[PDB]
Amino acid sequence: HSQDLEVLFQGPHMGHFAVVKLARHVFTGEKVAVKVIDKTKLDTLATGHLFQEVRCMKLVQHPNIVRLYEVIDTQTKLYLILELGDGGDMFDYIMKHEEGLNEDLAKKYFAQIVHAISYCHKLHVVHRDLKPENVVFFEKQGLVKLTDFGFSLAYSAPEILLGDEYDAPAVDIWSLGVILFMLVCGQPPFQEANDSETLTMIMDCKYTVPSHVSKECKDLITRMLQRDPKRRASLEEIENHPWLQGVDNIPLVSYKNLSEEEHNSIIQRMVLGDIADRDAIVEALETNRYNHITATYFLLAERILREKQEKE
Amino acid sequence: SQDLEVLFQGPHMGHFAVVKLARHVFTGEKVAVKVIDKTKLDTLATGHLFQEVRCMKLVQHPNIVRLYEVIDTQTKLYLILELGDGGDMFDYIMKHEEGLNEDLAKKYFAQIVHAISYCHKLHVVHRDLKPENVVFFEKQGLVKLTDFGFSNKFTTSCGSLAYSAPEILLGDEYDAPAVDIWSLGVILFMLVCGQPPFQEANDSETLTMIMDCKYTVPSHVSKECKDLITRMLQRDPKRRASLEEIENHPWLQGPSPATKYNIPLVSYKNLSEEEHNSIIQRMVLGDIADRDAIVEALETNRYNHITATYFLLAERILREKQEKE
Repeated sequence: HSQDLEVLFQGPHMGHFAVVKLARHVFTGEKVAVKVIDKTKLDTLATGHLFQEVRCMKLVQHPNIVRLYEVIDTQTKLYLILELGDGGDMFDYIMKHEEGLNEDLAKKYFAQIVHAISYCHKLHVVHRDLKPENVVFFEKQGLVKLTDFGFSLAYSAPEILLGDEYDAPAVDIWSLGVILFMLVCGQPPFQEANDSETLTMIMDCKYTVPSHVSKECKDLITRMLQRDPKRRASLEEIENHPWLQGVDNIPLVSYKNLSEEEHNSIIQRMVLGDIADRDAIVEALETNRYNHITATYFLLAERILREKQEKE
Repeated sequence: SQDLEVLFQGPHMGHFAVVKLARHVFTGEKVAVKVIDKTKLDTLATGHLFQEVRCMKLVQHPNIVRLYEVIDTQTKLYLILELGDGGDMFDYIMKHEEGLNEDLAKKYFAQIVHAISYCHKLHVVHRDLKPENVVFFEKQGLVKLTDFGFSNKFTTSCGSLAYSAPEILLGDEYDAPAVDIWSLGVILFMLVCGQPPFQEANDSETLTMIMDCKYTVPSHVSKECKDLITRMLQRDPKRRASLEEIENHPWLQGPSPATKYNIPLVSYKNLSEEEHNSIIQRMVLGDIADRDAIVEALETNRYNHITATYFLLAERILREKQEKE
């Protein structure tokens, strides 16, 4: 009765699926993905934080971010109906290029990645698990898109390995730097035999850039992969870096403000939606945290300004 | 209540594939879902279809699409089915503007008739046999039958006119098996000519050609195949050929020995009085039909979800008893 997705997706005739409409028994292009998350392997404190984190995602809308169409809750499991790509992930593509992509082609992929996270960070959305495996091809459209937002050692910023309190936007900037490296060398920037030996390198932040990599692009990598989260680069620097120039709007939250009746409506709709206790919402917004509340606030803020500009 | 409704009928989008992905690319682990609309259906249609679809779950044959699950809801009915890679047969035949080579027709046709042979012995008729309902599992070498004509339909009349028997165009009572036979003859004809045997500009004159049963076979088709076709395409259903004859026509024989595998025991093993009664009692308890209903259907020798559910439950009893042997 209430385990119908369960018998479809987990039954004996067989967690990421494609649902594709058939025509005379062959695939068409009407398709969505479905991701199945195992609630059981998680606590009710953690399972409560997962559902708020993914509900928030339905509000993200960007060409280079994979849309979350629905979340369907179950006792035992959670189902995400997602946009479905065409040519696999960006990690297998790099495996097909053992010494790197040509820089002009790299630029085209990385600009899209950076444009995506740059949009996220202006809306207080933050990926936390940024890997080439989470960059996905939409080949028929000529796009890459980020998927599988957060909530394995190479991609982790070295502060994450220390366990100390993090500034979440800077960890994405690091994970951005590991991605640039892998595009232009076809190898991860920190890889030794022992998982332990590796860890030292990442803490040290000692990597070699191959000689064929241009002077500009070498500089961009050192601006994102520095041992200290405070010295890394904000996105306006990366977005406008020389290396990315030439490669061809921006979120309204960045340069316009809410009216006070507009601001109050959001916080009212947020509490009525059981997003959080109003006190927590204002601590969050004032602390300027990077979590599903601020994100919810700022995505909803953007939908009102977008409507206000349309009327004009 | 509506979780499936949102998956398949949601804004992001009835026959779908559900396919396992691995690093965001398709695999071969896949099933299919056919969605059936129960609205615009009375209560007795909705009741039977639920048992027909329910009894198709018991059919097992290499040449029939497996019906793994049924999932009933208020509006829609969801059939979890076996998914092919290959397309259907009509698109295959259409690619062959002058028919398939006769020894390839033979390979496909022999498979189709083993499917219909297994069905008719277990008192299952297709009622909608046409090359669109023959699917390719070309990774496994074979074709399987699908979309059995269930109570939703009883493909529309403008389209299915070509494939329809004269007696179901005239509209009177009929032997349902003989209708599948007529449909076998039309398929064989398409396999070896890439054209349907009755087709005209007006769909009113096609109707006449079917009633009079006039068609012409290209010269290159052998005399035996030609003969098989005329034994399945008679206007009188009493004149057509039962599956023993068809399945043993020289065109498909050629004298190798026959495998007992994939043949229903119900056709040669007999049942005891206590077992016969044990089925009907399980059927009455399972609320499939009145005991009168069941005894009447078996006495009249009908082909529907009662007699079929009877010979399927029977075959299980025969298969387990044979296992003990």
